[PDB]
Amino acid sequence: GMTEYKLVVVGAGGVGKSALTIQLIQNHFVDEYDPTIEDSYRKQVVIDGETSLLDILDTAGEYSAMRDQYCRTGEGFLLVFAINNTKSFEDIHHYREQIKRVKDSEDVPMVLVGNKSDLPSRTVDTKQAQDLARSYGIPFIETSAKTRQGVDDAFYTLVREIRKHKEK
Ligand SMILES: Nc1nc2c(ncn2[C@@H]2O[C@H](COP(=O)(O)OP(=O)(O)O)[C@@H](O)[C@H]2O)c(=O)[nH]1
Ligand SMILES: *SCCCNC(=O)c1cnn(-c2ccc(OC)cc2)c1C(F)(F)F
Ligand SMILES: [Mg+2]
Repeated sequence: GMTEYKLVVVGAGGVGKSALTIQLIQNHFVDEYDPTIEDSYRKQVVIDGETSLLDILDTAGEYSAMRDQYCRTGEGFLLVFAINNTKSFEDIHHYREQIKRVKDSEDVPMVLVGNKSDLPSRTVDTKQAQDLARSYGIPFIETSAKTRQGVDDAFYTLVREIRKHKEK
């Protein structure tokens, strides 16, 4: 059989939300994608042997109508920052707090994603990010949309978090 999952990719503009999404759906790094495009994209993958239809909202900086739909009904959220942009890391909590204010339950599947791991000019270190993730009770995954490192882990881990929540 199959299962469908509604995922929402959030975070500051310029962190690589579109690049991560396009790696997952098209299997390559697209380095120029209009920063203002906010849209949903469907992709079928196989996760732990199960056909999984992912319905992914890639959010822009600006806020489209779909955004409220997917905030309301979204089953899991990728909180994305870039490891070379401290401001994007500091923005994470605003997004997490808003998701929590919208939802009824406090147990909302989320993964913290630190993107652009290929760049040498790091300003947020993995210890800082793991400490934030631990304070939220969620996984931290380091990614490079450019090389694909960690990208599949980030999305598949989020699906696994959703599955755990659905079992309750
Ligand atoms: N080096 C590197 N550049 C990236 C990575 N992900 C995104 N970019 C670049 O970062 C900028 C913003 O990416 P984009 O996908 O448009 O971010 P969004 O605004 O979060 O959707 C673009 O210039 C991308 O080429 C990455 O993992 N590594
Ligand atoms: S699914 C819920 C998320 C959708 N996006 C927002 O709600 C949003 C848009 N802008 N912000 C935001 C950014 C920075 C800030 O302080 C510097 C406050 C708000 C958000 C929010 F973070 F609230 F989610
Ligand atoms: Mg984008």
